[PDB]
Amino acid sequence: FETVASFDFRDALSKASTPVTVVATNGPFGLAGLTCSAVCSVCDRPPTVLLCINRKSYAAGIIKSNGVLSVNWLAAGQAVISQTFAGVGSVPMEERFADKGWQTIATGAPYRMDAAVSFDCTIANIVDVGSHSVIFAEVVARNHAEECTPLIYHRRQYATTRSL
Amino acid sequence: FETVASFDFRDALSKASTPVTVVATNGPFGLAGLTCSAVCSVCDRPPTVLLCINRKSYAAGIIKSNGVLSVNWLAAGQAVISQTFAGVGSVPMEERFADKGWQTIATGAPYRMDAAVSFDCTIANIVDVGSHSVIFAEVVARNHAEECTPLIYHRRQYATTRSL
Ligand SMILES: Cc1cc2nc3c(=O)[nH]c(=O)nc-3n(C[C@H](O)[C@@H](O)[C@@H](O)COP(=O)(O)OP(=O)(O)OC[C@H]3O[C@@H](n4cnc5c(N)ncnc54)[C@H](O)[C@@H]3O)c2cc1C
Ligand SMILES: Cc1cc2nc3c(=O)[nH]c(=O)nc-3n(C[C@H](O)[C@H](O)[C@H](O)COP(=O)(O)OP(=O)(O)OC[C@@H]3O[C@H](n4cnc5c(N)ncnc54)[C@H](O)[C@@H]3O)c2cc1C
Ligand SMILES: NC(=O)c1ccc[n+]([C@@H]2O[C@H](COP(=O)([O-])OP(=O)(O)OC[C@H]3O[C@@H](n4cnc5c(N)ncnc54)[C@H](O)[C@@H]3O)[C@@H](O)[C@@H]2O)c1
Ligand SMILES: NC(=O)c1ccc[n+]([C@H]2O[C@H](COP(=O)([O-])OP(=O)(O)OC[C@H]3O[C@@H](n4cnc5c(N)ncnc54)[C@H](O)[C@@H]3O)[C@@H](O)C2O)c1
Repeated sequence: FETVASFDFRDALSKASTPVTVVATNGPFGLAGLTCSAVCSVCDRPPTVLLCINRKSYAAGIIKSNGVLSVNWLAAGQAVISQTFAGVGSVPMEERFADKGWQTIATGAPYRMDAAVSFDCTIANIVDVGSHSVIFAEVVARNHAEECTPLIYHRRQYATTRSL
Repeated sequence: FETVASFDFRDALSKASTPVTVVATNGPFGLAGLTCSAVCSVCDRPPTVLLCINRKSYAAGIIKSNGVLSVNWLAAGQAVISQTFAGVGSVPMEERFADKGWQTIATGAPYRMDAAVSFDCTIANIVDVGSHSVIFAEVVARNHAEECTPLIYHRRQYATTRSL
């Protein structure tokens, strides 16, 4: 079989819906983070998530060298955080974390305490596939947030959820 | 660092949102499918997605031996399909594909033609983590899909999107 055109793969996926997260890290290689929707739960023992991130991202090599990361699922009111971490405004990495709502829990990675969900993690496995590194991380702590109406991304813009 | 309790991990994840897909297959080993939310896009060259499925399931066994599969991102009106393929109502595996919206495209896997996105795929690699196989699949065809607001899962209920 021949694979579909890269153009067709991306266009088709624009019609899917995803949550929006920020993946962040800190440690001796410095502070970095980026907006990521290619994230999912893998297994619950040991508890493990994965995230796929373009090796061309400035955050990629810093995350992999720090060895720890957080995954922060954003709430519907947090689209400006998603924009910041996607490179809009070109905010310097460190500056992205200036707001007091970013703290640490266990690893030293920045955790967004009012995200719908925030997992603090250590990297367990990295598999490089095409342009991206698929990073498997084990979850060592989490936040305890009240508001969790989701920020969603769909056909190239933000959305949230509705009943039905 | 100690990893969080399994119960605590599933708990937090209920507060995150996901898309809802059906993963299906057919071939020399038979017809099978199940509902899968742990799916994501990996890279666009070669166009590759991944999905995480428990190795204990009837469907996992057949998918892996057929070597081909489709991933079908469901639309907002299709919660009944998601329920069927999660085992709600105990519909026998092979009776699950009655509906005519299921057609063949390239590999012989059944593709849901009215799904928001339907990818027909060949398995490229499998990474085992805990109880799950993370299956990497290369996309060799797609449904050229009519417009569709997607099915989302959040807080143990189905939902769809709206605007901010
Ligand atoms: C909804 C959504 C979902 C997304 N999902 C994903 C995904 O799952 N995976 C993925 O890989 N991408 C994803 N992206 C893309 C991603 O967020 C970013 O890589 C992309 O947005 C590009 O980032 P950037 O413009 O910050 O460029 P980058 O070049 O990666 O980073 C720029 C930043 O690095 C910093 N920096 C760069 N160079 C230097 C230097 N020489 N010295 C000091 N600091 C420097 C700076 O402080 C600057 O602001 C997603 C984007 C959106 C909007
Ligand atoms: C919205 C939604 C999203 C879903 N997403 C996924 C997904 O991304 N991936 C996926 O694999 N399933 C997913 N499921 C589950 C899937 O659809 C089926 O429901 C699967 O065949 C479960 O059927 P069953 O519960 O009757 O298990 P069974 O009929 O009993 O099959 C065997 C059982 O699974 C077992 N088992 C279940 N969970 C674990 C575990 N975490 N570790 C070890 N053993 C386990 C046991 O080993 C036991 O024998 C999802 C379901 C819904 C409703
Ligand atoms: N990615 C998955 O394997 C997944 C996702 C949702 C539900 N299921 C399944 O749920 C069952 C029972 O009900 P429930 O309480 O989990 O619905 P639930 O929505 O209440 O459980 C919460 C969350 O756990 C996450 N997850 C990651 N690995 C998981 C795992 N091994 N088991 C359960 N969740 C996992 C999911 O994203 C899910 O939404 C199953 O027998 C089953 O196979 C599995
Ligand atoms: N997985 C990723 O790397 C990923 C995911 C989303 C967006 N992006 C990127 O998205 C931008 C805008 O995204 P968009 O949805 O608005 O429009 P888009 O038409 O460029 O992409 C549409 C969808 O295709 C998928 N996708 C796009 N590029 C991919 C890649 N290189 N590898 C794997 N999947 C990919 C994603 O699911 C994305 O949402 C960028 O400038 C950018 O680098 C990358």
